[PDB]
Amino acid sequence: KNPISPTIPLDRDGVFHGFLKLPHSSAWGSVMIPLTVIKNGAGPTALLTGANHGDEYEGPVALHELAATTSAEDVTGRLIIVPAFNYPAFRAGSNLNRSFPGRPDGTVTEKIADYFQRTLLPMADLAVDFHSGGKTLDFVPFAAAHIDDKATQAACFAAMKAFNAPYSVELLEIDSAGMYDTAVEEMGKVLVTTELGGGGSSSARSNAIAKKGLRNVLIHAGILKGEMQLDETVNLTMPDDDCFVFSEGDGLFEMMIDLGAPVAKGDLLARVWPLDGQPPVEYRARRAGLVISRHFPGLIKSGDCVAVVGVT
Repeated sequence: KNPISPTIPLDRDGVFHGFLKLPHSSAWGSVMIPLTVIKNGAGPTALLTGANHGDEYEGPVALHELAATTSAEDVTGRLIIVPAFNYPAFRAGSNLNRSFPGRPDGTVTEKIADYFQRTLLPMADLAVDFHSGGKTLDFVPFAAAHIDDKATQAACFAAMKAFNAPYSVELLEIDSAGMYDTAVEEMGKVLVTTELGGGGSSSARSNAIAKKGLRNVLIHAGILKGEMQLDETVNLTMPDDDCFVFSEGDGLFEMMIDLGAPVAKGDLLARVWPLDGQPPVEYRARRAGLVISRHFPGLIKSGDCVAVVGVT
């Protein structure tokens, strides 16, 4: 019933670069989601999606590289690579993430979600969903697993530990309704998500974390050939709303602590300087742990998250 058709085969051996197309129609147009499929021999299937927003780049870079530099002989199984997952542009730098599960006779965004929900996701054994902070937030580079209700948690935790980013976060929040990550979690699939930076930029460190983590997870999954890279990692949890500090006003934003630095309950996280003589507003940690996220831009607004602290 769903009118989305790939310009390539999903089922044949080789390297294939194409699109998902729905004419949305004197057709006056179509939307095209770029995708690469690499299948060879026998094995599981990885569904890799780059970014839900246009200001995240670690994901899009790693997936562009993987899609361009991986041959069929390297794969045992199948990779479905969607470097850009941000409606409507579907290009890095340029609402689909609340339209799940969607419907075949619906919005353009619900037709796309219905395709991922009822065609792509069921045939996937592993999902890797790259995020990054975007323009507003900057994170320490971490991979995250969702342990739930189910028994797949040991499989997700294992995929995250294979990723082996410098930080490993355990989230037992099941994400809000309509999101893609919620669809994977609630289908019981193995899902690893990331936050590999932010600020609308990507360094060679964070790019390298993404490429290594991608290869590790695909090798661990038995899809890619090779030897894994394992470095140190710090395991973190966000168990309480006391991990989050929100700004109550606007001003010039002065962060006082290192991203990644230790912080005790009561320490000063940031100052907000008023732009109309008065002293600055102070924002202090409500729990001890590590600063894992911070407001990135120089100005901050009421309601913005000042910083996030991860425990142990």
